Amino acid sequence: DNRIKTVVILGGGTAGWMTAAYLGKALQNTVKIVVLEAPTIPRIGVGEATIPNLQRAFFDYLGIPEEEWMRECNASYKMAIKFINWRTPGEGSPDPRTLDDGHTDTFHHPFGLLPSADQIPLSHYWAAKRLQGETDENFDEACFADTAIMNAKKAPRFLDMRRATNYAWHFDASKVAAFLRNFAVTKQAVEHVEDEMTEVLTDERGFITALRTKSGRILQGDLFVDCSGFRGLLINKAMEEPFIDMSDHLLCNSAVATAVPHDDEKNGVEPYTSSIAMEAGWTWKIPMLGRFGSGHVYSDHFATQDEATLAFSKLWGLDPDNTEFNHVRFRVGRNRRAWVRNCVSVGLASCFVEPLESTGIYFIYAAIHMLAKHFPDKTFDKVLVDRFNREIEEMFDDTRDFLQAHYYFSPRVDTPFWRANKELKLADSIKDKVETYRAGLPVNLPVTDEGTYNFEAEFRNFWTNSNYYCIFAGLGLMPRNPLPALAYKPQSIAEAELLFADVKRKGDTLVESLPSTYDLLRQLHG
Repeated sequence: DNRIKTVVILGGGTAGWMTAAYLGKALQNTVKIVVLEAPTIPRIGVGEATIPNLQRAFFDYLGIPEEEWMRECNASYKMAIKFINWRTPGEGSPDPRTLDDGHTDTFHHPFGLLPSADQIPLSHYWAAKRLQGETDENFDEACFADTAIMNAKKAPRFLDMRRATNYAWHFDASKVAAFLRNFAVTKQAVEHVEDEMTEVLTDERGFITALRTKSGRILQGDLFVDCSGFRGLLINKAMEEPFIDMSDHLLCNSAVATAVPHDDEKNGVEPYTSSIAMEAGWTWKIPMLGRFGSGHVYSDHFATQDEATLAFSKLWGLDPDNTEFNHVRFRVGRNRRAWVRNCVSVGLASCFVEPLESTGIYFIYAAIHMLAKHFPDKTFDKVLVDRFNREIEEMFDDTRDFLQAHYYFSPRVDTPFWRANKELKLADSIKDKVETYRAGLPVNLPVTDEGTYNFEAEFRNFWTNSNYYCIFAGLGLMPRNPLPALAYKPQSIAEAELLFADVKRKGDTLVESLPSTYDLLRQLHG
Protein backbone atom coordinates (compact mmCIF):
# COMPACT_ATOMS: atom_id res chain seq x y z
CA ASP A 1 0.00 0.00 0.00
CA ASN A 2 1.69 3.17 -1.28
CA ARG A 3 -1.31 5.48 -0.78
CA ILE A 4 -1.40 8.76 1.07
CA LYS A 5 -2.55 7.78 4.57
CA THR A 6 -2.84 11.16 6.35
CA VAL A 7 -3.68 14.62 5.00
CA VAL A 8 -2.87 17.60 7.25
CA ILE A 9 -4.65 20.88 6.45
CA LEU A 10 -3.09 24.05 7.86
CA GLY A 11 -5.73 26.69 8.59
CA GLY A 12 -9.50 26.77 9.00
CA GLY A 13 -11.95 29.30 7.60
CA THR A 14 -13.80 28.51 4.40
CA ALA A 15 -10.67 27.25 2.60
CA GLY A 16 -9.62 24.80 5.32
CA TRP A 17 -13.08 23.47 6.14
CA MET A 18 -14.23 23.27 2.51
CA THR A 19 -11.05 21.26 1.82
CA ALA A 20 -11.61 19.05 4.87
CA ALA A 21 -15.28 18.37 4.09
CA TYR A 22 -14.74 17.81 0.37
CA LEU A 23 -11.79 15.44 0.76
CA GLY A 24 -13.68 13.64 3.53
CA LYS A 25 -16.29 12.77 0.90
CA ALA A 26 -13.98 12.34 -2.12
CA LEU A 27 -11.59 9.95 -0.33
CA GLN A 28 -14.37 7.77 1.11
CA ASN A 29 -12.78 7.52 4.57
CA THR A 30 -9.58 5.81 3.28
CA VAL A 31 -7.49 8.77 4.52
CA LYS A 32 -7.04 10.37 7.94
CA ILE A 33 -7.74 14.13 7.77
CA VAL A 34 -6.39 16.64 10.31
CA VAL A 35 -7.10 20.39 10.43
CA LEU A 36 -4.65 22.48 12.49
CA GLU A 37 -6.40 25.78 13.19
CA ALA A 38 -5.19 28.55 15.47
CA PRO A 39 -8.12 29.86 17.54
CA THR A 40 -9.15 33.25 16.17
CA ILE A 41 -10.88 36.28 17.67
CA PRO A 42 -14.18 36.57 15.74
CA ARG A 43 -14.43 39.26 13.07
CA ILE A 44 -17.58 41.08 12.01
CA GLY A 45 -19.36 39.27 9.18
CA VAL A 46 -18.83 41.58 6.22
CA GLY A 47 -20.60 39.26 3.75
CA GLU A 48 -19.57 37.06 0.86
CA ALA A 49 -21.23 36.63 -2.54
CA THR A 50 -20.94 33.54 -4.75
CA ILE A 51 -21.88 32.14 -8.20
CA PRO A 52 -24.64 29.63 -9.04
CA ASN A 53 -22.72 26.33 -9.13
CA LEU A 54 -21.91 26.40 -5.40
CA GLN A 55 -24.87 24.19 -4.49
CA ARG A 56 -24.51 21.64 -7.32
CA ALA A 57 -20.72 21.42 -7.23
CA PHE A 58 -20.13 21.56 -3.45
CA PHE A 59 -23.06 21.23 -1.03
CA ASP A 60 -24.90 18.59 -3.10
CA TYR A 61 -21.68 16.61 -3.42
CA LEU A 62 -21.67 16.51 0.40
CA GLY A 63 -25.38 15.72 0.65
CA ILE A 64 -26.17 19.02 2.40
CA PRO A 65 -29.57 20.51 1.42
CA GLU A 66 -29.56 24.15 0.31
CA GLU A 67 -32.03 25.37 2.93
CA GLU A 68 -30.19 23.59 5.75
CA TRP A 69 -26.91 25.44 5.29
CA MET A 70 -28.69 28.68 4.32
CA ARG A 71 -30.56 28.78 7.64
CA GLU A 72 -27.24 28.43 9.54
CA CYS A 73 -25.42 31.36 7.92
CA ASN A 74 -28.06 34.10 7.41
CA ALA A 75 -27.95 33.51 3.66
CA SER A 76 -29.88 35.46 1.02
CA TYR A 77 -30.37 35.22 -2.75
CA LYS A 78 -28.25 36.71 -5.53
CA MET A 79 -29.28 37.11 -9.17
CA ALA A 80 -26.49 39.43 -10.40
CA ILE A 81 -23.87 41.98 -9.60
CA LYS A 82 -25.32 45.44 -10.19
CA PHE A 83 -22.65 47.98 -11.16
CA ILE A 84 -23.38 51.56 -10.07
CA ASN A 85 -21.58 54.74 -11.25
CA TRP A 86 -18.74 52.96 -13.16
CA ARG A 87 -19.26 55.42 -16.06
CA THR A 88 -19.76 58.79 -14.32
CA PRO A 89 -17.43 61.00 -12.29
CA GLY A 90 -17.76 62.11 -8.69
CA GLU A 91 -17.78 60.98 -5.08
CA GLY A 92 -18.93 57.54 -4.05
CA SER A 93 -22.69 57.43 -3.75
CA PRO A 94 -25.16 54.56 -3.30
CA ASP A 95 -27.52 56.42 -5.68
CA PRO A 96 -26.83 56.19 -9.43
CA ARG A 97 -25.93 59.30 -11.42
CA THR A 98 -27.39 60.10 -14.85
CA LEU A 99 -25.40 59.66 -18.06
CA ASP A 100 -25.27 62.43 -20.67
CA ASP A 101 -27.76 60.50 -22.81
CA GLY A 102 -30.31 60.50 -19.94
CA HIS A 103 -29.85 56.86 -18.87
CA THR A 104 -29.16 56.02 -15.24
CA ASP A 105 -25.61 54.78 -14.59
CA THR A 106 -26.30 51.19 -13.56
CA PHE A 107 -25.86 47.92 -15.39
CA HIS A 108 -26.35 44.30 -14.35
CA HIS A 109 -24.24 41.17 -14.76
CA PRO A 110 -26.84 38.42 -14.22
CA PHE A 111 -26.52 34.63 -14.32
CA GLY A 112 -29.33 34.06 -16.84
CA LEU A 113 -28.61 32.41 -20.17
CA LEU A 114 -28.88 34.22 -23.51
CA PRO A 115 -31.09 32.60 -26.14
CA SER A 116 -30.01 32.64 -29.75
CA ALA A 117 -31.77 32.83 -33.10
CA ASP A 118 -30.24 31.27 -36.21
CA GLN A 119 -27.26 30.35 -33.98
CA ILE A 120 -26.57 34.03 -33.19
CA PRO A 121 -26.89 35.14 -29.53
CA LEU A 122 -29.61 37.62 -28.62
CA SER A 123 -26.84 40.07 -27.63
CA HIS A 124 -25.97 40.58 -31.30
CA TYR A 125 -29.51 41.40 -32.36
CA TRP A 126 -29.65 43.91 -29.51
CA ALA A 127 -26.35 45.51 -30.55
CA ALA A 128 -27.58 45.85 -34.15
CA LYS A 129 -30.75 47.63 -33.01
CA ARG A 130 -28.84 49.84 -30.58
CA LEU A 131 -26.22 50.87 -33.18
CA GLN A 132 -28.96 51.49 -35.76
CA GLY A 133 -30.95 53.72 -33.42
CA GLU A 134 -33.86 51.26 -33.34
CA THR A 135 -33.91 50.70 -29.57
CA ASP A 136 -33.16 52.83 -26.52
CA GLU A 137 -33.10 49.79 -24.24
CA ASN A 138 -29.95 48.74 -22.44
CA PHE A 139 -28.46 45.32 -23.09
CA ASP A 140 -29.31 43.89 -19.65
CA GLU A 141 -33.03 44.82 -19.71
CA ALA A 142 -33.51 43.83 -23.35
CA CYS A 143 -31.89 40.41 -23.03
CA PHE A 144 -32.57 39.13 -19.48
CA ALA A 145 -35.96 38.88 -17.80
CA ASP A 146 -33.96 38.76 -14.55
CA THR A 147 -33.30 42.51 -14.93
CA ALA A 148 -36.98 43.41 -14.47
CA ILE A 149 -37.24 40.98 -11.53
CA MET A 150 -34.24 42.59 -9.81
CA ASN A 151 -35.59 46.10 -10.45
CA ALA A 152 -38.73 45.05 -8.50
CA LYS A 153 -36.62 43.25 -5.83
CA LYS A 154 -38.62 40.03 -6.37
CA ALA A 155 -37.19 36.65 -5.27
CA PRO A 156 -35.74 33.95 -7.58
CA ARG A 157 -38.21 31.31 -6.23
CA PHE A 158 -41.93 31.34 -5.53
CA LEU A 159 -43.13 30.82 -1.96
CA ASP A 160 -43.74 27.15 -2.73
CA MET A 161 -39.95 27.18 -3.55
CA ARG A 162 -40.48 26.49 -7.26
CA ARG A 163 -37.55 27.97 -9.18
CA ALA A 164 -38.17 31.05 -11.33
CA THR A 165 -34.60 32.07 -12.25
CA ASN A 166 -31.00 31.09 -11.81
CA TYR A 167 -29.34 32.53 -8.70
CA ALA A 168 -26.46 32.26 -6.21
CA TRP A 169 -25.97 33.22 -2.56
CA HIS A 170 -25.00 35.94 -0.14
CA PHE A 171 -23.82 34.75 3.28
CA ASP A 172 -21.71 35.23 6.40
CA ALA A 173 -18.50 33.35 5.56
CA SER A 174 -17.51 32.67 9.17
CA LYS A 175 -20.87 30.99 9.76
CA VAL A 176 -20.40 28.83 6.65
CA ALA A 177 -16.93 27.87 7.91
CA ALA A 178 -18.36 27.04 11.34
CA PHE A 179 -21.15 25.01 9.74
CA LEU A 180 -18.66 23.03 7.67
CA ARG A 181 -16.34 22.52 10.63
CA ASN A 182 -19.19 20.97 12.60
CA PHE A 183 -20.10 18.77 9.62
CA ALA A 184 -16.53 17.59 9.00
CA VAL A 185 -15.91 16.83 12.68
CA THR A 186 -19.22 15.15 13.57
CA LYS A 187 -19.99 13.44 10.24
CA GLN A 188 -16.57 12.70 8.69
CA ALA A 189 -14.15 11.92 11.54
CA VAL A 190 -11.95 14.95 10.80
CA GLU A 191 -9.58 15.62 13.70
CA HIS A 192 -9.60 19.29 14.70
CA VAL A 193 -6.41 20.44 16.46
CA GLU A 194 -6.85 23.93 17.89
CA ASP A 195 -3.26 25.16 18.11
CA GLU A 196 -0.62 27.19 16.33
CA MET A 197 2.11 25.82 14.08
CA THR A 198 5.70 26.27 15.26
CA GLU A 199 7.84 24.03 12.99
CA VAL A 200 7.67 22.52 9.51
CA LEU A 201 9.69 19.28 9.42
CA THR A 202 11.13 18.20 6.05
CA ASP A 203 13.14 15.34 4.54
CA GLU A 204 16.33 15.59 2.43
CA ARG A 205 14.33 16.54 -0.67
CA GLY A 206 12.32 19.22 1.11
CA PHE A 207 9.10 17.20 1.32
CA ILE A 208 7.14 17.96 4.49
CA THR A 209 7.00 15.06 6.97
CA ALA A 210 5.21 16.73 9.92
CA LEU A 211 4.08 19.96 11.55
CA ARG A 212 4.96 20.74 15.16
CA THR A 213 2.32 22.64 17.18
CA LYS A 214 2.83 25.15 20.00
CA SER A 215 1.89 22.58 22.65
CA GLY A 216 4.73 20.41 21.26
CA ARG A 217 2.62 17.76 19.51
CA ILE A 218 3.97 16.53 16.17
CA LEU A 219 1.35 16.02 13.45
CA GLN A 220 2.76 13.53 10.95
CA GLY A 221 1.37 13.57 7.41
CA ASP A 222 1.95 12.53 3.79
CA LEU A 223 0.22 15.41 1.99
CA PHE A 224 -0.24 18.91 3.40
CA VAL A 225 -2.75 21.55 2.28
CA ASP A 226 -1.76 25.17 2.93
CA CYS A 227 -4.93 27.08 3.85
CA SER A 228 -3.09 29.53 6.09
CA GLY A 229 -4.19 32.61 4.14
CA PHE A 230 -2.06 35.39 2.70
CA ARG A 231 0.98 34.35 4.77
CA GLY A 232 1.34 31.04 2.87
CA LEU A 233 3.13 29.59 5.90
CA LEU A 234 3.82 26.32 4.05
CA ILE A 235 3.87 27.07 0.32
CA ASN A 236 5.69 30.45 0.52
CA LYS A 237 7.50 30.50 3.84
CA ALA A 238 8.60 26.90 4.43
CA MET A 239 8.68 25.74 0.76
CA GLU A 240 9.99 29.13 -0.48
CA GLU A 241 7.80 29.12 -3.58
CA PRO A 242 7.77 32.67 -5.01
CA PHE A 243 4.54 34.66 -5.23
CA ILE A 244 3.87 36.47 -8.52
CA ASP A 245 2.57 39.95 -7.67
CA MET A 246 0.08 41.07 -10.34
CA SER A 247 -0.49 44.70 -9.32
CA ASP A 248 0.57 45.57 -12.86
CA HIS A 249 -2.89 44.25 -13.87
CA LEU A 250 -5.08 45.30 -10.91
CA LEU A 251 -4.37 48.29 -8.65
CA CYS A 252 -6.62 47.65 -5.66
CA ASN A 253 -4.75 46.19 -2.69
CA SER A 254 -6.78 47.07 0.44
CA ALA A 255 -10.27 46.95 1.89
CA VAL A 256 -12.20 48.49 4.77
CA ALA A 257 -15.42 46.71 5.62
CA THR A 258 -18.22 46.39 8.16
CA ALA A 259 -21.80 45.16 8.51
CA VAL A 260 -24.67 47.69 8.50
CA PRO A 261 -28.05 46.95 10.14
CA HIS A 262 -30.78 47.26 7.54
CA ASP A 263 -34.50 48.00 7.72
CA ASP A 264 -35.66 45.17 5.46
CA GLU A 265 -39.37 45.84 6.04
CA LYS A 266 -39.13 49.49 4.98
CA ASN A 267 -36.69 49.03 2.06
CA GLY A 268 -37.14 45.41 0.99
CA VAL A 269 -34.15 43.19 0.26
CA GLU A 270 -32.21 43.49 -3.00
CA PRO A 271 -31.69 40.06 -4.68
CA TYR A 272 -28.25 41.10 -5.94
CA THR A 273 -24.80 42.30 -5.01
CA SER A 274 -24.06 45.95 -5.71
CA SER A 275 -20.63 47.18 -6.88
CA ILE A 276 -20.64 50.92 -6.13
CA ALA A 277 -17.83 52.82 -7.89
CA MET A 278 -15.68 55.03 -5.64
CA GLU A 279 -13.01 57.66 -6.28
CA ALA A 280 -10.18 55.17 -5.56
CA GLY A 281 -11.89 51.77 -5.95
CA TRP A 282 -15.38 50.33 -5.44
CA THR A 283 -17.66 49.27 -2.57
CA TRP A 284 -19.57 46.02 -2.33
CA LYS A 285 -23.08 45.77 -0.89
CA ILE A 286 -24.10 42.22 0.08
CA PRO A 287 -27.65 42.10 1.51
CA MET A 288 -28.56 39.51 4.14
CA LEU A 289 -31.53 39.30 6.50
CA GLY A 290 -31.50 42.30 8.85
CA ARG A 291 -28.19 43.70 7.55
CA PHE A 292 -25.95 44.10 4.53
CA GLY A 293 -22.23 43.50 4.47
CA SER A 294 -20.18 46.20 2.85
CA GLY A 295 -16.56 46.80 1.99
CA HIS A 296 -14.64 49.54 0.19
CA VAL A 297 -11.92 47.96 -1.98
CA TYR A 298 -9.23 50.51 -2.82
CA SER A 299 -5.60 51.09 -3.78
CA ASP A 300 -3.60 52.48 -0.87
CA HIS A 301 -1.38 54.20 -3.47
CA PHE A 302 -4.38 56.45 -4.28
CA ALA A 303 -6.21 56.69 -0.94
CA THR A 304 -4.92 56.47 2.59
CA GLN A 305 -6.69 54.16 5.02
CA ASP A 306 -8.32 57.17 6.67
CA GLU A 307 -9.39 58.61 3.31
CA ALA A 308 -10.89 55.26 2.28
CA THR A 309 -12.56 54.86 5.70
CA LEU A 310 -14.11 58.32 5.57
CA ALA A 311 -15.46 57.92 2.03
CA PHE A 312 -16.79 54.45 2.90
CA SER A 313 -18.44 55.93 6.01
CA LYS A 314 -19.97 58.87 4.14
CA LEU A 315 -21.41 56.39 1.64
CA TRP A 316 -23.70 54.89 4.31
CA GLY A 317 -23.90 57.82 6.73
CA LEU A 318 -21.77 55.96 9.26
CA ASP A 319 -19.98 57.63 12.16
CA PRO A 320 -16.33 56.89 11.29
CA ASP A 321 -15.39 57.18 15.00
CA ASN A 322 -18.22 54.98 16.35
CA THR A 323 -18.44 52.02 13.97
CA GLU A 324 -16.58 48.71 13.97
CA PHE A 325 -14.35 48.30 10.90
CA ASN A 326 -12.23 45.47 9.53
CA HIS A 327 -9.07 46.53 7.67
CA VAL A 328 -7.02 44.28 5.40
CA ARG A 329 -4.16 44.62 2.94
CA PHE A 330 -4.54 42.20 0.01
CA ARG A 331 -1.98 40.10 -1.79
CA VAL A 332 -2.96 40.27 -5.50
CA GLY A 333 -1.61 37.55 -7.79
CA ARG A 334 -0.67 33.87 -7.54
CA ASN A 335 2.19 31.59 -6.63
CA ARG A 336 4.58 30.52 -9.36
CA ARG A 337 3.19 27.02 -8.67
CA ALA A 338 0.13 26.21 -6.54
CA TRP A 339 1.39 22.71 -5.61
CA VAL A 340 5.07 22.10 -4.74
CA ARG A 341 6.33 18.65 -3.66
CA ASN A 342 3.68 17.39 -1.17
CA CYS A 343 2.29 20.85 -0.36
CA VAL A 344 -0.89 22.04 -2.11
CA SER A 345 -2.01 25.63 -1.56
CA VAL A 346 -5.74 26.43 -1.53
CA GLY A 347 -7.50 29.77 -1.16
CA LEU A 348 -5.60 32.94 -0.31
CA ALA A 349 -2.38 30.97 0.29
CA SER A 350 -2.61 30.04 -3.42
CA CYS A 351 -3.92 33.18 -5.16
CA PHE A 352 -6.22 36.18 -4.78
CA VAL A 353 -8.06 38.87 -6.69
CA GLU A 354 -10.49 41.46 -5.24
CA PRO A 355 -14.09 40.13 -5.07
CA LEU A 356 -15.30 42.21 -8.04
CA GLU A 357 -16.95 39.15 -9.69
CA SER A 358 -17.53 37.00 -6.56
CA THR A 359 -15.00 34.31 -7.54
CA GLY A 360 -13.22 33.70 -4.20
CA ILE A 361 -15.19 30.67 -2.99
CA TYR A 362 -15.19 29.35 -6.57
CA PHE A 363 -11.35 29.39 -6.68
CA ILE A 364 -11.40 27.29 -3.47
CA TYR A 365 -13.91 24.64 -4.73
CA ALA A 366 -12.22 24.48 -8.12
CA ALA A 367 -8.83 23.83 -6.49
CA ILE A 368 -10.16 21.14 -4.16
CA HIS A 369 -12.03 19.55 -7.07
CA MET A 370 -8.81 19.54 -9.13
CA LEU A 371 -6.85 18.18 -6.13
CA ALA A 372 -9.25 15.23 -5.74
CA LYS A 373 -8.99 14.57 -9.48
CA HIS A 374 -5.18 14.75 -9.46
CA PHE A 375 -4.91 13.07 -6.08
CA PRO A 376 -1.51 11.38 -5.83
CA ASP A 377 0.03 8.46 -4.10
CA LYS A 378 3.34 8.70 -2.25
CA THR A 379 5.34 8.65 -5.50
CA PHE A 380 3.85 12.12 -6.32
CA ASP A 381 3.82 11.68 -10.10
CA LYS A 382 5.12 15.01 -11.38
CA VAL A 383 2.65 14.95 -14.27
CA LEU A 384 -0.24 15.03 -11.77
CA VAL A 385 1.37 17.98 -9.99
CA ASP A 386 2.08 19.84 -13.24
CA ARG A 387 -1.44 19.42 -14.67
CA PHE A 388 -2.94 20.61 -11.39
CA ASN A 389 -0.69 23.69 -11.47
CA ARG A 390 -1.59 24.37 -15.11
CA GLU A 391 -5.30 24.36 -14.23
CA ILE A 392 -4.90 26.78 -11.31
CA GLU A 393 -2.78 29.30 -13.23
CA GLU A 394 -5.05 29.34 -16.30
CA MET A 395 -8.18 29.69 -14.15
CA PHE A 396 -6.61 32.56 -12.21
CA ASP A 397 -5.08 34.50 -15.12
CA ASP A 398 -8.35 34.26 -17.10
CA THR A 399 -10.40 35.79 -14.26
CA ARG A 400 -7.65 38.36 -13.60
CA ASP A 401 -7.87 39.57 -17.22
CA PHE A 402 -11.68 39.65 -17.06
CA LEU A 403 -11.50 41.85 -13.94
CA GLN A 404 -8.93 44.20 -15.51
CA ALA A 405 -11.39 44.84 -18.35
CA HIS A 406 -13.87 46.31 -15.83
CA TYR A 407 -11.35 49.08 -15.03
CA TYR A 408 -9.64 49.47 -18.40
CA PHE A 409 -12.92 50.07 -20.22
CA SER A 410 -14.61 52.26 -17.64
CA PRO A 411 -14.94 55.71 -19.28
CA ARG A 412 -14.00 57.38 -15.98
CA VAL A 413 -10.93 59.66 -15.99
CA ASP A 414 -11.85 61.95 -13.08
CA THR A 415 -9.38 60.79 -10.41
CA PRO A 416 -5.73 59.67 -10.42
CA PHE A 417 -6.99 56.14 -9.71
CA TRP A 418 -9.33 55.93 -12.70
CA ARG A 419 -6.67 57.45 -14.96
CA ALA A 420 -3.93 55.12 -13.64
CA ASN A 421 -6.02 52.12 -14.68
CA LYS A 422 -5.68 53.15 -18.33
CA GLU A 423 -1.90 53.36 -18.14
CA LEU A 424 -1.73 49.65 -17.29
CA LYS A 425 -0.87 47.21 -20.05
CA LEU A 426 -3.93 45.32 -21.22
CA ALA A 427 -3.31 41.59 -21.26
CA ASP A 428 -3.02 40.17 -24.78
CA SER A 429 -5.97 37.82 -24.23
CA ILE A 430 -8.33 40.73 -23.57
CA LYS A 431 -6.86 42.79 -26.42
CA ASP A 432 -7.75 39.84 -28.66
CA LYS A 433 -11.29 39.49 -27.26
CA VAL A 434 -11.97 43.23 -27.51
CA GLU A 435 -10.86 43.21 -31.17
CA THR A 436 -13.21 40.26 -31.76
CA TYR A 437 -16.05 42.04 -29.94
CA ARG A 438 -15.52 45.29 -31.87
CA ALA A 439 -15.81 43.51 -35.23
CA GLY A 440 -19.31 42.39 -34.13
CA LEU A 441 -18.35 38.76 -33.45
CA PRO A 442 -19.27 36.74 -30.34
CA VAL A 443 -16.68 36.23 -27.60
CA ASN A 444 -16.45 32.64 -26.26
CA LEU A 445 -19.87 31.26 -27.20
CA PRO A 446 -21.29 28.96 -24.49
CA VAL A 447 -21.39 25.26 -25.34
CA THR A 448 -24.12 23.86 -23.08
CA ASP A 449 -27.45 25.10 -21.69
CA GLU A 450 -28.83 25.81 -18.20
CA GLY A 451 -28.33 22.35 -16.69
CA THR A 452 -24.92 21.14 -17.88
CA TYR A 453 -23.34 24.49 -16.94
CA ASN A 454 -21.26 19.19 -15.05
CA PHE A 455 -18.29 20.98 -13.48
CA GLU A 456 -15.94 20.46 -16.45
CA ALA A 457 -18.32 22.22 -18.86
CA GLU A 458 -18.33 25.33 -16.67
CA PHE A 459 -14.65 25.26 -15.71
CA ARG A 460 -13.63 25.22 -19.40
CA ASN A 461 -16.20 27.84 -20.45
CA PHE A 462 -16.14 30.13 -17.49
CA TRP A 463 -16.49 33.64 -18.97
CA THR A 464 -18.65 33.45 -22.10
CA ASN A 465 -20.21 35.80 -24.66
CA SER A 466 -23.00 36.84 -22.28
CA ASN A 467 -20.51 37.87 -19.58
CA TYR A 468 -18.33 39.91 -21.94
CA TYR A 469 -21.42 41.68 -23.34
CA CYS A 470 -22.68 42.49 -19.81
CA ILE A 471 -19.42 44.25 -18.91
CA PHE A 472 -18.42 45.76 -22.29
CA ALA A 473 -21.88 47.07 -23.21
CA GLY A 474 -22.64 47.95 -19.58
CA LEU A 475 -19.55 50.19 -19.56
CA GLY A 476 -20.52 51.66 -22.94
CA LEU A 477 -18.04 49.79 -25.15
CA MET A 478 -19.97 48.89 -28.33
CA PRO A 479 -19.01 46.96 -31.48
CA ARG A 480 -17.83 49.23 -34.30
CA ASN A 481 -20.68 47.90 -36.46
CA PRO A 482 -23.30 45.13 -36.29
CA LEU A 483 -22.32 41.58 -37.04
CA PRO A 484 -22.22 41.80 -40.87
CA ALA A 485 -24.03 38.45 -41.41
CA LEU A 486 -27.17 40.06 -39.94
CA ALA A 487 -27.48 42.27 -43.03
CA TYR A 488 -28.19 39.07 -45.02
CA LYS A 489 -30.75 37.52 -42.64
CA PRO A 490 -34.11 39.38 -42.47
CA GLN A 491 -35.94 36.29 -41.18
CA SER A 492 -33.43 35.82 -38.34
CA ILE A 493 -33.87 39.47 -37.28
CA ALA A 494 -37.64 38.91 -37.21
CA GLU A 495 -37.18 35.72 -35.17
CA ALA A 496 -35.06 37.61 -32.62
CA GLU A 497 -37.80 40.24 -32.24
CA LEU A 498 -40.04 37.45 -30.93
CA LEU A 499 -37.32 36.44 -28.45
CA PHE A 500 -37.18 40.05 -27.24
CA ALA A 501 -40.96 39.95 -26.82
CA ASP A 502 -40.77 36.70 -24.83
CA VAL A 503 -38.22 38.25 -22.48
CA LYS A 504 -40.65 41.14 -21.85
CA ARG A 505 -43.65 38.83 -21.27
CA LYS A 506 -41.77 36.57 -18.86
CA GLY A 507 -40.32 39.47 -16.87
CA ASP A 508 -43.72 41.17 -16.72
CA THR A 509 -45.40 37.96 -15.53
CA LEU A 510 -42.76 37.20 -12.94
CA VAL A 511 -42.62 40.78 -11.59
CA GLU A 512 -46.38 40.48 -10.98
CA SER A 513 -46.45 36.94 -9.53
CA LEU A 514 -43.22 36.45 -7.57
CA PRO A 515 -42.99 37.17 -3.83
CA SER A 516 -40.58 39.81 -2.61
CA THR A 517 -37.07 38.69 -1.76
CA TYR A 518 -37.93 39.95 1.73
CA ASP A 519 -40.99 37.69 2.04
CA LEU A 520 -39.17 34.61 0.74
CA LEU A 521 -36.35 35.24 3.25
CA ARG A 522 -38.78 35.63 6.15
CA GLN A 523 -40.30 32.26 5.26
CA LEU A 524 -36.92 30.58 4.73
CA HIS A 525 -35.46 31.77 8.04
CA GLY A 526 -38.71 32.02 10.03
